[PDB]
Parts: sequence; C-alpha cells; structure tokens
Amino acid sequence: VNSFSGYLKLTDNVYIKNADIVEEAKKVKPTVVVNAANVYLKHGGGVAGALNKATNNAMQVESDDYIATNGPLKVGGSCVLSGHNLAKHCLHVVGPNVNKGEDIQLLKSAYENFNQHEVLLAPLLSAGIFGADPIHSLRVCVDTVRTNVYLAVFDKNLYDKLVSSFL
Ligand SMILES: O[C@@]1(CNc2ncnc3[nH]ccc23)CO[C@H]2C[C@@H]1C2
Ligand SMILES: [Cl-]
Repeated sequence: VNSFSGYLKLTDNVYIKNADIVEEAKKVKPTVVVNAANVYLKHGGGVAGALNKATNNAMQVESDDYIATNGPLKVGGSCVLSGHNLAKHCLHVVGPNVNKGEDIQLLKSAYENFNQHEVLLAPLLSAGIFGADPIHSLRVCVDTVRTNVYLAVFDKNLYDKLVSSFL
C-alpha cells in the first residue's frame, strides 16, 4: 500500500492520473520522481522546467555540478540526483526528442531505467515538447516497465484520449 490517490489502474503495475506532476510530487513526496531530462540537464521548459522552478532552481544548481563532473547523459540514459523539496530522489531520464531528430527506438531504453526503482511518479517520456506520440509512449511504458509506475498527465484532454484508446 502506498499514498497515491485517484489513479486509474491500467495494468498490474501501471497507474495513470490527470495531474500536475509538480503538485502531485508536493503532495505525495514519493521516493522517486522522474524528470523528463535532456542530456545536458538544462531544465528550461516542459516537465523539467516546471520541476526545477518548484525547487527554486536548486535542481539546476545540482545538475550543473553533475554535468561539470560527469559530462552529458546519453539519450536513453539516466542519473539519480536529489528530489529536493519534491521527492527523496529525482531520476533524470532522457527520452529521445523527436524535435531534435533522435531515434524513437531509444524510448524503450529510456523506460528501462524505471526498472531500477520499485515505485516511481513519472511523466510519459518523450511526450509534450519532446515531440513523440503520447499514445505510443504509454504503450512502450506498459510493455517495458515492470516496477510500479504512477503516471501524471498534465493535459486533461490528453488524459482522456490515453485512457479511451488504451489496449
Ligand atoms: O503530460 C505532458 C508532459 N508534461 C507534463 N506532464 C505532467 N506534469 C507536468 N507539469 C508541467 C509539465 C508537465 C504530455 O503531453 C502534453 C501534456 C503534457 C504535455
Ligand atoms: Cl512537456
């Protein structure tokens, strides 16, 4: 039993809710919140820009030190950093950004990072400003993640389409 509330159960381990991941994180304080990161951990917009703003830019400061030490992530890769005031940990995961021409096949690799964590609050990878089809992202999520994932979908119209089209 965990403290996530109001989610529709898609599968044994995947749950979905129309919610602002920032507000969800501030309520639940999950062990792990997933960020829709880019390889540079430049949290300018989308989910990343919103999560960073909620940390008063502390996420960006920590991220810049991480990059200065380790260099960029790989597309499909991840790193674990602090969750600041939002969660214990933030798993920064880089899905392919279609608006950059990155291979959508890397989306499965991106979701595989979730399997290293028993429970996660997460957005759909590569959705929104990363330019992938969110229906496809949900399908890859369900077919790849085996741990318990609670998906927050900000757009209510998108949330309804994801549920009504789910196979
Ligand atoms: O859910 C999407 C990804 N962006 C987010 N998801 C959850 N909480 C969020 N908080 C801020 C941004 C944000 C996927 O497609 C459309 C609907 C949005 C963009
Ligand atoms: Cl977005």
